[PDB]
Amino acid sequence: MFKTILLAYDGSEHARRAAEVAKAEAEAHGARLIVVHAYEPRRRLERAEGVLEEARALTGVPKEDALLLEGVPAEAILQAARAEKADLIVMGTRGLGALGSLFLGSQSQRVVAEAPCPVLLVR
Amino acid sequence: MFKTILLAYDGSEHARRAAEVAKAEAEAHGARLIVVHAYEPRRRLERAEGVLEEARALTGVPKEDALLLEGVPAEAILQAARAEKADLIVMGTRGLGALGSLFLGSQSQRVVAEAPCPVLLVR
Amino acid sequence: MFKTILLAYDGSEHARRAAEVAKAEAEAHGARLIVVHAYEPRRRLERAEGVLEEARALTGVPKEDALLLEGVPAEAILQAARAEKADLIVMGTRGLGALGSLFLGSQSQRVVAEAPCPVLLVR
Amino acid sequence: MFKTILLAYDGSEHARRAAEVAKAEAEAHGARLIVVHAYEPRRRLERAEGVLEEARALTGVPKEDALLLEGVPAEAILQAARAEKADLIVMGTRGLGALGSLFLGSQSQRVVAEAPCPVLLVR
Ligand SMILES: Nc1ncnc2c1ncn2[C@@H]1O[C@H](COP(=O)(O)OP(=O)(O)OP(=O)(O)O)[C@@H](O)[C@H]1O
Ligand SMILES: Nc1ncnc2c1ncn2[C@@H]1O[C@H](COP(=O)(O)OP(=O)(O)OP(=O)(O)O)[C@@H](O)[C@H]1O
Ligand SMILES: Nc1ncnc2c1ncn2[C@@H]1O[C@H](COP(=O)(O)OP(=O)(O)OP(=O)(O)O)[C@@H](O)[C@H]1O
Ligand SMILES: Nc1ncnc2c1ncn2[C@@H]1O[C@H](COP(=O)(O)OP(=O)(O)OP(=O)(O)O)[C@@H](O)[C@H]1O
Ligand SMILES: [Mg+2]
Ligand SMILES: [Mg+2]
Ligand SMILES: [Mg+2]
Ligand SMILES: [Mg+2]
Ligand SMILES: [Mg+2]
Ligand SMILES: [Mg+2]
Repeated sequence: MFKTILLAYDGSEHARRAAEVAKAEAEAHGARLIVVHAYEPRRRLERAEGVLEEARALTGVPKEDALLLEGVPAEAILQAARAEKADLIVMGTRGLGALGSLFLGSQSQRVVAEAPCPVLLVR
Repeated sequence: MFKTILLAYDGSEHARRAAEVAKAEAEAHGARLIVVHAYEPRRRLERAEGVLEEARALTGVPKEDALLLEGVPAEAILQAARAEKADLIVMGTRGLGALGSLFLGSQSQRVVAEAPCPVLLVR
Repeated sequence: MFKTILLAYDGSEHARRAAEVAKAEAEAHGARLIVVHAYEPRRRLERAEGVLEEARALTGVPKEDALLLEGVPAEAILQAARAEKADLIVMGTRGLGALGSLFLGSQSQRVVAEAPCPVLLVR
Repeated sequence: MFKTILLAYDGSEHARRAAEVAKAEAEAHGARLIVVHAYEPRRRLERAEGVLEEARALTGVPKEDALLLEGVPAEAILQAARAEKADLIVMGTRGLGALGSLFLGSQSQRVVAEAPCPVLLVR
């Protein structure tokens, strides 16, 4: 079923929970896990690589499976999921931008609206 | 992690895909799977029990684990998930009411907004 | 600008507020106001005509401007708005189905996603 | 009804349409119109004041009625709407960040979810 799982990580507490869920799902399904962190339109790259290092720490994936991407997060996630033929995307319901006002974060709404596979939302 | 999984089933093609995902997740995690179908505010009960029989067929769960509920679907799902201490809710992104116009069905939006655990959305 | 306004009415308290806003907007803009109420897939027709009579009471529109429609509410609203060349749709943020759980009701989400003109959301 | 209208402007084509609608609504209702532009967490201030100058150009409001705010746009808009006792908020359905993937932009979703008054969404 799930041979390749993609974790979208933003370093938020929701995303740290998602990382634990993604690691467990990969272990249960005998799947390859890829973690991605997008940085938006250097210092930005430094901070971003730090966030991605934490996702790699929490999930244990190899270096070629931890990717820094650029752009609107959801667009970057979807591109990587298509490129890596992900069978599941795991991401938080909300992130760093949460105010409790949206029903689901804007990047998770975008991914759920265009996802090429199931999406596991972690609160 | 996932010791109890709840599948919300409406008999839609999205929900039949979700049933396959839910069965696989239960097998992978060694989890107890519960399937629920809500009927809205008899003939209604007959049709509803038929839909639930199909969810039971597709997942193989025992009778006490296939439940007919009443009410706004999402409210019924959430009540059952709390009562059964579900660790994962699996449901389709859309259902019988799909027009392609919503970003996610209204029952899946409600469940994601108030879920007591992660939600796996199956397209 | 706004020569034709369409009010979507479901008889909810939000829709009664919307009716007052729609009447005021029509008066301010010198616009023709149409009110519509959709009934879903007789007794159903009786109840529906009652709800529409109340919208007509609250807005003062003539009979040919108060319409009963059938179908998924949002689809019916959008069809009428295109047919009547509405320049503004006025409707509540929520309705009879409100649980406080959605960010906006499912019929208002559908109309905002496909509207042929601006939409005035009344809380 | 509408004695004070607030226009949320981001300089997008949707927001230029919204500015025209807001100006017409203020003229029709004999209302005071306030325009606001939020800049996010200098050059940023320069660009932001330029965007706000365009909103002032398009609507004709006086200087004390054209405001630069800081923060998550929707939070800034809502704060200003409460402070100015707005009776209507006018804003686009989408903005500079549009990919066509969301049902409504994330700032418009936030404002509609917490608005202290009706919200007129301009496509
Ligand atoms: N830059 C990013 N890189 C990778 N994943 C991201 C990124 N941003 C968000 N995500 C994923 O999306 C999930 C949901 O967060 P999202 O950004 O949608 O909501 P938010 O930050 O609460 O609100 P906003 O819509 O203002 O961003 C995060 O938990 C994470 O899994
Ligand atoms: N009556 C129900 N009982 C159990 N699960 C349901 C029920 N209705 C919906 N669901 C679950 O919700 C999922 C998403 O469907 P949802 O009903 O949210 O969208 P829709 O039918 O496309 O639109 P609408 O918001 O008009 O119902 C379905 O695939 C199913 O998993
Ligand atoms: N049958 C209908 N006919 C005309 N307008 C309707 C109808 N149903 C809803 N509306 C319009 O949509 C507005 C928002 O209500 P909506 O039905 O979207 O939300 P809800 O009833 O709170 O939730 P649900 O998504 O469960 O219906 C109502 O205030 C009304 O203006
Ligand atoms: N910085 C801002 N200042 C004032 N109004 C804004 C600002 N950003 C957005 N808006 C208002 O919100 C409307 C809708 O745009 P919104 O920012 O919600 O969607 P988007 O830019 O398409 O997507 P994203 O959710 O990625 O921002 C804009 O047309 C404008 O009226
Ligand atoms: Mg975010
Ligand atoms: Mg449905
Ligand atoms: Mg309703
Ligand atoms: Mg419904
Ligand atoms: Mg924007
Ligand atoms: Mg954003």
